[PDB]
Amino acid sequence: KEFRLGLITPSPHTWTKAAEAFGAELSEKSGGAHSVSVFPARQLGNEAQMLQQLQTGALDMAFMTVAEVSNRVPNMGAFYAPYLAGDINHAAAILRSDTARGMLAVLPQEAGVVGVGFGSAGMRQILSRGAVNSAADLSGLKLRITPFDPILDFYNALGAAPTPMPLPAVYDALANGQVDAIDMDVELINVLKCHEHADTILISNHMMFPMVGLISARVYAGMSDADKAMISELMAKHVDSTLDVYMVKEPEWTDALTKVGKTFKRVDQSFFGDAIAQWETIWADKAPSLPELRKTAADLQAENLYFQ
Repeated sequence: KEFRLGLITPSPHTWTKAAEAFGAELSEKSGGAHSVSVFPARQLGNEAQMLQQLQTGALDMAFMTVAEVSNRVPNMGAFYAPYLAGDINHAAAILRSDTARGMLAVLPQEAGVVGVGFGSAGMRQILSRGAVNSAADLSGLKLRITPFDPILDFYNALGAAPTPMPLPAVYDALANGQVDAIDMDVELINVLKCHEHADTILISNHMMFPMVGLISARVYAGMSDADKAMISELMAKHVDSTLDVYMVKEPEWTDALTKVGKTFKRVDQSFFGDAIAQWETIWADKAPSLPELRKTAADLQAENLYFQ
């Protein structure tokens, strides 16, 4: 079968490369019985549209933000608790935990997809066209976000003016004033060159940003038993591989952003004042897994079960 696999990420992105590597390996492991055609850069629609077509089976596969999935399955919001992870290595360990993996079980019924495992992109950061010396400087700033509620709620609690906007429009929106600031990770600040029009780069690491490898449940049900196992395991391997890329490259992309001539500052959780507490109150009855995920995260850190 010729499967199609969609992403919203551009061609140089880690996820796109992982999807291509997955496709090549599936072709080889299947002896040419199967192939994967990869459609990056939103070619097949926006992420919400892609999820709709995974649900029907019109689209076979995707490497999708957990952000979009959280619009369909609000318990996925638990991953976005601010400062749940202290860094990308902690995040990867959280995403590999039994607690995290258990949360995948609801996806066939709740979203019509099989989630094979988690990957990620980078931690979230803030770029602004103006000076930012305290959280108060974010007030009223039109601030680009990924279109999902956890991040909307965070910026609403901060008093910014969050504005959902897909990746391709962001560079231009900064260049032309449709936004004053953006929420984005270091890989894409580099790749999309969004630092060019910004004044200040804040390395806040305020939220993680998981990815999930999805197979349409309808399509999965049509696979042979051997292929269900082989394809899901192979996809899981490639999704997991992304965690190791970010573990290595996150500080490298971050250091690259000290060489673009802008004001560069690191901040920590205290910078955000009461916004984190407000987020917790919003999400307490939306994402029932949060207390267990917080416990898992705390235990991984206390036991030093990752590189730090």
